[PDB]
Amino acid sequence: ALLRILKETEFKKIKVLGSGAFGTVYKGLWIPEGEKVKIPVAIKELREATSPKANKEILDEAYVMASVDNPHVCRLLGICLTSTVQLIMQLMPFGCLLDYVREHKDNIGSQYLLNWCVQIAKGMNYLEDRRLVHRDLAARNVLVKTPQHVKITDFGLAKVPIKWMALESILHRIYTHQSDVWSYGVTVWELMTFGSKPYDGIPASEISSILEKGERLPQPPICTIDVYMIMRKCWMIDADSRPKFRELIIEFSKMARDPQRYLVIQGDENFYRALMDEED
Ligand SMILES: */C=C\C(=O)N1CC[C@@H](Oc2nc(Nc3ccc(N4CCC(N5CCN(C)CC5)CC4)cc3)c(C(N)=O)nc2CC)C1
Ligand SMILES: CN1CCC(c2ccc(-c3ccc4c(c3)C(=O)N([C@@H](C(=O)Nc3nccs3)c3cc(F)ccc3O)C4)cc2)CC1
Repeated sequence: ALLRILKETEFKKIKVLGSGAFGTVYKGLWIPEGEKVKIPVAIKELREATSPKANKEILDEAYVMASVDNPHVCRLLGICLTSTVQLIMQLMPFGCLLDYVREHKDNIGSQYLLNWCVQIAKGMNYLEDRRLVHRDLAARNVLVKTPQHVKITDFGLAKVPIKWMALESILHRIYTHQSDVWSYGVTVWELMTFGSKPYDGIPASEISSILEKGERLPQPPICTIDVYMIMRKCWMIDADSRPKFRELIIEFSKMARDPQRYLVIQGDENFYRALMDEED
């Protein structure tokens, strides 16, 4: 009952937020039949052709992605299956952290960057308890609800991010909770470099070759060595040598209580009912 099957006549698409090869994402509003409320939602219309055989496969995975309950993980709210499947989730008025961190390059402090690292690790730690592998962790897949509250989305999507995958994922298609730790390190690198592109100048056809010869992402200018060594431990060849999500929460939470020691940032020195693009 956590996944609600909506009728096509009870939600509206207003504006597209972006498109691609897996579907178009819209901004919209949801009014359940009877209830007298408006709910801002995001609607992702797929390109997958529906059918009694395919509809059963889509629905069964949509029930597990509606059963997550963590402050830093996004929950799937509803599905509409007609001649085209439409997925409905809550609208995150601030967008994704890649675009956010890139647009506020010159005004993000050490407290926000480290707190984002703790919040993302908590959401990935909960997914581990629920035995769900994300498989595509990146700064583009972290949504911002408020500047002090982020949530991870689009998990369990293997129903290609070569530069975010662990080495065992590139070579043998192995996706585990420890390969997610690798993707977490790259995501942290994105935040600490204010949205830079990883391995800039290297083709994706060479990423597997370049990692085994000993290459890693460089040390971000604002990070001390203590922050960088955590990120590098996420990129070890031996999967069981990478840190756990439990340990990452603890170590990054210790650094958040004295943020200026661990991040050198230029000019570094309740939230109830807040929006940004829910208007214009
Ligand atoms: C990270 C971006 C990205 O990859 N994509 C692909 C499609 C979209 O994916 C979404 N989007 C949303 N909702 C959403 C997207 C974008 C925004 N805006 C905010 C405002 C805009 N400006 C920033 C500041 N300037 C000054 C004025 C406004 C930047 C982008 C807002 C909401 C959602 C959702 N609500 O769940 N999900 C996805 C797919 C997971 C963008
Ligand atoms: C070719 N033949 C066709 C059918 C088979 C198939 C099986 C399952 C799916 C399926 C099911 C469910 C989802 C997804 C995909 C998915 O992409 N989903 C996201 C999500 O919707 N995001 C959003 N953005 C903005 C608005 S909705 C998502 C949202 C969320 F809130 C939490 C987690 C999550 O993964 C959910 C598709 C096709 C494959 C073989």
